[PDB]
Amino acid sequence: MNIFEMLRIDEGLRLKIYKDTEGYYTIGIGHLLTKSPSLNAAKSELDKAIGRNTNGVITKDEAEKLFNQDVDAAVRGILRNAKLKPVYDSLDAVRRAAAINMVFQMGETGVAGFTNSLRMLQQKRWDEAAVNLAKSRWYNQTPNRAKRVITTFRTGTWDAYK
Ligand SMILES: [Ar]
Ligand SMILES: [Ar]
Ligand SMILES: [Ar]
Ligand SMILES: [Cl-]
Ligand SMILES: [Cl-]
Repeated sequence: MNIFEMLRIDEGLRLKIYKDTEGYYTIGIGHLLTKSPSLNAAKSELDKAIGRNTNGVITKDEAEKLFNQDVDAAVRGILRNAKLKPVYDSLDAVRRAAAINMVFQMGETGVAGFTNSLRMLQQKRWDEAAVNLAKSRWYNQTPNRAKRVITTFRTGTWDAYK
């Protein structure tokens, strides 16, 4: 298992514009297109993203390409964030994939706000971090996914995904 297969499991794959768990227009493997309620706006950002008139539908390859760019951007965002980088650098490989997943889902900014959990992670206090991480809107809104990521930080193994 790896970051890609993990996020492919948490996100699914949809080839037509859809709304995500928050009601926002998305496509592919969790590629958010826009926070705007306008379908046209969403279709416009899609065409710009792909480089053609897609009419709201893309192929599997195009979806995978967007996903690769998104995973890459997520990692780079972590490495550029002064609050996240040190945490991430202290982690083992499995736990780093858990940190990437969160950032992918909620943004760098979002993640940078779990101050207390970040410090527990940095300190390798797994169980405590896990309890703190669950005290969040993130966990109350998407609890099955949050539990998989949390267990991943807790144990350092992929069992939640097997
Ligand atoms: Ar992190
Ligand atoms: Ar994180
Ligand atoms: Ar975190
Ligand atoms: Cl893009
Ligand atoms: Cl969920």
